[PDB]
Amino acid sequence: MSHKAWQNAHAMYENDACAKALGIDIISMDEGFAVVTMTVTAQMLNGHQSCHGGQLFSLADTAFAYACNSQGLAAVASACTIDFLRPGFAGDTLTATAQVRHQGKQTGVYDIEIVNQQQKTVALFRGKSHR
Amino acid sequence: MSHKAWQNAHAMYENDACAKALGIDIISMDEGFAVVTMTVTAQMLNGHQSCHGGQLFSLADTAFAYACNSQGLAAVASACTIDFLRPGFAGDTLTATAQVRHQGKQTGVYDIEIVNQQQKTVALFRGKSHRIGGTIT
Repeated sequence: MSHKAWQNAHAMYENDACAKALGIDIISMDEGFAVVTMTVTAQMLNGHQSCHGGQLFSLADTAFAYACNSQGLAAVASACTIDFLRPGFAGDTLTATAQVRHQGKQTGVYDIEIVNQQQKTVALFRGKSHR
Repeated sequence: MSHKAWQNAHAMYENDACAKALGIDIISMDEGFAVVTMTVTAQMLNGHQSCHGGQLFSLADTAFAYACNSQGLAAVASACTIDFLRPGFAGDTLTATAQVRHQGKQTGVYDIEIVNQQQKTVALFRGKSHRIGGTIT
């Protein structure tokens, strides 16, 4: 009980640390879902002056971790599929919404959508979770 | 075609801040083929002394970028799937190999596999590329 509670607190802590390092802020969060935001900076732009896939993945991963933690269900991604629809340019404010779609005994499935300030879809993620 | 692939790779590496920042090195190039290497550092570990997904994704995406641009035609990722198989511990040396599976005039499919120093598969990646305008930057 207190051990489980301690583990949830620890999971939250590590998640907040990654968010801070990435400049991510929680906008909304409840049971099974989290909405976080991040502003693309010149530092995270690739050769094409757009946010590199690695940053986008990190943003999505952070929103997924928050969605797991909202219910004390710490998990790691075992697989993930990503569709890039529009580039994330410098200055853009990206909002990532993660939502649980299925929660089994040991695994689960989470959906994550990233949109820009114009409310247009930047990328769609669907990941399988472990534990 | 290997020499052309290398020329393009050298041109892209010169302006690849993300790759250098991550300590990614290019060790092999050919038409639709790239091998990249990176050492897992403590600066990229999670709460389990294991490498972060974002860093592994970046390594696979780097091999993918170089392989799908080795032909001299600027291309970008429109989609991709990743499977994490084993953790990446500090000090581990990760090698990412990208092979072309298909390459049309516009679209392409490349398979990437990340292996550690013990020859164990860490992750499997598959991405679809889309060419843009002209020559690489």
